[PDB]
This record gives sequence, C-alpha cells and structure tokens, in this order.
Amino acid sequence: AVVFVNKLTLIGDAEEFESRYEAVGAFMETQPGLVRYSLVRSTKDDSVYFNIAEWDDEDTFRKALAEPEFRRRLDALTGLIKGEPHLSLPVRQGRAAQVLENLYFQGHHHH
Amino acid sequence: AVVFVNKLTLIGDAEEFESRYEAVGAFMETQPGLVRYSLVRSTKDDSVYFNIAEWDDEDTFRKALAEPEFRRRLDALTGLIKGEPHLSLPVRQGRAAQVLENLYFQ
Repeated sequence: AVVFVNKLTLIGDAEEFESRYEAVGAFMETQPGLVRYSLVRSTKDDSVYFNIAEWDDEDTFRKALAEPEFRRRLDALTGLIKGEPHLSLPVRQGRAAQVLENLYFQGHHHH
Repeated sequence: AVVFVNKLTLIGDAEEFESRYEAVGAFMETQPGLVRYSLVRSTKDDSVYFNIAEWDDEDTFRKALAEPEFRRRLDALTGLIKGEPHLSLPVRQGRAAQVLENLYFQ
C-alpha cells in the first residue's frame, strides 16, 4: 500500500472548498486501487487541511491521477487551496483489527 | 472520530527514529479510544514523515497524552524529529465503493 498525504493551505472559502472536494472524493471511490480517503481539518489552525488517501500501490495511484475527469474535479480546487503533496510509504502501522485484537486478548485471556 | 496528524521533520538518524517510534506506537495501542495509526515516510522528501492516528474522540486523545509513559516515550524522540501537530476533524471521507451500487435500485 501507498499513502498519499497532501498538506493543504486554505486560501479561499472553506465551505466552497469542502463542497468541491466532495466531487473529488466521490470520483476516487470507484477508481481502481483506492482503499479509503479522508479530508481532515486542523482544529489548531483552521487554514490547515490534510487530504489522506490509501492506495493499493503506486501504479493504481498513478493511473487514477491521470484520468481526465478526476483531474477536472481536482483542478476545480485550484484557487481555493495550495498543496504540499507527498506520496508516502507506511513504515510502522497499528492496524485497526490488531489494535482491537490486542485489547480483547488481554481482557479475555485472563493472565 | 478525530484524526491526529503530525508532520514530522527528521533531524537525526532515520533508523533510530523509527526504532524509538516503535515504543510510541506500542503504547498508543494500549490506550482507550485508539482506532488505528500509520507512520508514513514521504518519497518526495525523505526527511518528512506523517504520523496519522485515529481516535474515537478528542477526549480519549487528550487523556492518552496525559499518561507519563506516553510523555516519556515522546520525549525520547527529542533531537531525532521536529513536529507540526494538528488534531483534525474529518470533513469528508469514504472508501472503495461498488461500481454497480446504484444499479440495484434498492
């Protein structure tokens, strides 16, 4: 898996930016290789967002990025945000299933 | 849910940073409210990492950070990285959908 992380700086209207991002996320949802994505907004500095997307691999991320209609919805955000994008590799991970498993094992093993 | 994002800049040895971060990840996994976390390293600028940690709510995140053991293991990263921390609220999210989803008319 690869994890796309874009640190966004809001330079326009927050509500307009977020509604337009909706169409980007909608499109990503049936792009091959997309696992999940989240747009999150900092509570410390509300001009700071992060676009975070997990992809099966680098090749599927590459092929999705090139799709004209995806790029059209992405381009509709230019002028509302500036981006500092990072295609990134997982280095250490606490998977949800494993976090849950360690909890219920400690509680139900009765060591 | 809330998503903590820390943009980390490496200022020492990457291998030791990553080994010492193992202890931080381990302790997080024992704390009430943790959903999941990933530490990822940028392939554009390899001095950049992001810690991305998902918690049930701000409350559980704040309560975990009040643990002395958590603070001890964070303090062991001093000199290896610098942080830009952001507790963040999900604004939009989704996951892989079925291409045929709308053709059931359910």
